[PDB]
Amino acid sequence: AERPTLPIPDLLTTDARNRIQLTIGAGQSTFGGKTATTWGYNGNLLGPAVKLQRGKAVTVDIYNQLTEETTLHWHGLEVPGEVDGGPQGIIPPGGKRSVTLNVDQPAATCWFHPHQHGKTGRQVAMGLAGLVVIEDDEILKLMLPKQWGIDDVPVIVQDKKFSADGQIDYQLDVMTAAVGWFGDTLLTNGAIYPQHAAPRGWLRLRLLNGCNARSLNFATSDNRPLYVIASDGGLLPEPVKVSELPVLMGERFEVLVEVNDNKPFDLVTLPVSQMGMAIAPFDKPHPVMRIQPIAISASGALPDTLSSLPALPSLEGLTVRKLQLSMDPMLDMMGMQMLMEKYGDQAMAGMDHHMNHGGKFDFHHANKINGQAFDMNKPMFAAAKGQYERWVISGVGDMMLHPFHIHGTQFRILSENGKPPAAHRAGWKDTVKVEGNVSEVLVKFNHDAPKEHAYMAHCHLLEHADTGMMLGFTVG
Ligand SMILES: [Cu+2]
Ligand SMILES: [Cu+2]
Ligand SMILES: [Cu+2]
Ligand SMILES: [Cu+2]
Ligand SMILES: [O-]
Repeated sequence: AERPTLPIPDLLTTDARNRIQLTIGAGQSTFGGKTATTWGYNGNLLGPAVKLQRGKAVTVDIYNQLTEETTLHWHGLEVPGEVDGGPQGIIPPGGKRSVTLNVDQPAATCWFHPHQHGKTGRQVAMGLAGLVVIEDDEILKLMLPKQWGIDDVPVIVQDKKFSADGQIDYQLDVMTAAVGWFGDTLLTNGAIYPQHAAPRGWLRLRLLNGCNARSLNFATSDNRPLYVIASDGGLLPEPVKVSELPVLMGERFEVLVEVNDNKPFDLVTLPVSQMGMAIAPFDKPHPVMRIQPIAISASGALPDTLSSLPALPSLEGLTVRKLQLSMDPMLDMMGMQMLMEKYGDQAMAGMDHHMNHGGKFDFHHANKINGQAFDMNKPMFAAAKGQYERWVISGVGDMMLHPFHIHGTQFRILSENGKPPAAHRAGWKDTVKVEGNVSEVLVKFNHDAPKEHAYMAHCHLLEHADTGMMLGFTVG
């Protein structure tokens, strides 16, 4: 059998009333010939790409046709807390919520997904994620590849595992609370190892790591380079040529790759040094999708310059906030034990050389920031509006991977886990690596968030956030 074609999310724009309609619902999908109940936006699985324009307002009508509560968060969008869709943004089952997004940030690929309190991992694992394509005047002048689904394609990469009956096998338990939910099956826009037919010249890939817990590292099967043009929050100042591209959970990068006649190649993910993530088939390079060259010329350019990246300011005088991430030692030890018992030494490949005691020892609140498991009723602090702050985020005390994400902003990384950031990570980011060390970011919030609709800051290893590694904060 031939490989399925890469599914392409519909690129959705507003109607005459200026509205975009999103319906959240359950249906069936097929994986390896076996049906599974899945959830999607405007469909059975995953979701559309919502197209937004800087300086224009759109209204999104969100219909929850699930039988449980959910929320819809716009990861990477700089919007007020009231429309941010964090855990306080509840949409009742069978209900509708509408939000107006006043887009005011540069062109970027953002995304959206649920933020249901303590259930975000499950709801994403079930299928809910969509994309946001923000454009502005600046990006269109660059004449990058721009034909959606032809030479400009989104690539949402996710793992799942399935039970013998074919259903998605999700659990939030002591093991996954420590190391995350991960699986053995890799999906690319929902499909297993699809092919994408691309014209000769430049191919633009908008890469999203949509895994709950698995970090990825993209490369090509024949070692042709990737030219990074954009990060979470938009364009880099100029392209950055890489041979491999690590992507943390929830991160986006846009890359250009050359397509030449008669030479198909795969986009692959390389084994990572993260606990549990190098179990077969992920102990070796793993194909993500096959690029099939078409002998028709592609019109897109890779310009020498993309955008202007403003200078980092002086750091003296700016508020410094400490965010200490932590995991309960016993539940970290127990989750790791369970992982080692199940998979053996392979669960640490590539790394460096039973009774009820009550609610105090519950793994559901074992993960914390500044000694507190997330309390939705108590924002931990009030950040300044329109002022640069230096946020210092520490994972000293455990060796788990914490891609730390801050709502309401695109920031600049000053130190990523104890080193200056790589060039392609030095632009606009909404995620920073924290793993047994300390990161520092320079952040500014341009919009208000009240106690009732607070911004979140949390680990994007979703099972950590669901078991307490999140805080709320207000702005204004
Ligand atoms: Cu997110
Ligand atoms: Cu977010
Ligand atoms: Cu974490
Ligand atoms: Cu979030
Ligand atoms: O998030």
